Amino acid sequence: NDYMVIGLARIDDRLIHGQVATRWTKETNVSRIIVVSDEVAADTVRKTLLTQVAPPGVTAHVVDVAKMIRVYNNPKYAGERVMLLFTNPTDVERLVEGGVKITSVNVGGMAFRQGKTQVNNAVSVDEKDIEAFKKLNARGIELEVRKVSTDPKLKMMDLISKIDK
Repeated sequence: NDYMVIGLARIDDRLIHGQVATRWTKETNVSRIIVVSDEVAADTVRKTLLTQVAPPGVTAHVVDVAKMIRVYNNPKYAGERVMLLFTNPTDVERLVEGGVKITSVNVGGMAFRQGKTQVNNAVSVDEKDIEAFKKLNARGIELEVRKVSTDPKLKMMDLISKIDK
């Protein structure tokens, strides 16, 4: 707990897109952004582009779930405010199981796909994504769905309760 401070946890299969990362970085007062994804970490070309387009004064990093747990286990970032970028809530539950502390998770956006159910204008969930959200809620973790901080916040459970029931 007296280690890194999670300023915010945003889920988005697009990582950085539009001014979403720019606006959220200034509002979240974040000077560091870490991306957790094994598929992206295996793409050296995408990593170069994300690192070369990192907002001014903001550093973007790319690590895998196993390495992210070790970076957090280093008090070198104690107090430091870092934003976590995920592509699926499954990777969030894995960090929690490793003893990572998360008080709330924010759903930024999820590319829709066949076989999935649309819960929001750009948020899709599969039976696997829903299962991860229910476990986080069972742990007392808050789940909020919102595209921009200027948009009304909706509860992930409420959206899934009107679909799943």
